Amino acid sequence: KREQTIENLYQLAQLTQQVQADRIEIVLEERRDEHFPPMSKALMETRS
DNA sequence: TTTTTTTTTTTTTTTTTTTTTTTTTTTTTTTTTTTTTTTTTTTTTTTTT
Repeated sequence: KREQTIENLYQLAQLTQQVQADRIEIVLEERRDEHFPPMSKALMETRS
């Protein structure tokens, strides 16, 4: 009588792999299109 | 006697770091109002003269 239980767990898993893909899309929107902010030639003297 | 190119003066503009002030939010704070236990007052009955 675990039919309900397991199929319902798969139904959460099925609607939630959608959430995983949604997070991946959130990344794609958030993917940088940019790099690490550069140095100012004085932070060069400071840290380098 | 003339011309060309480069190394020095100075001048202009931008970014990063570090200057101040105000507002919003959070913390300590007595007055007023509300809640509970209580010592004084009121009522009735029984017994005795």
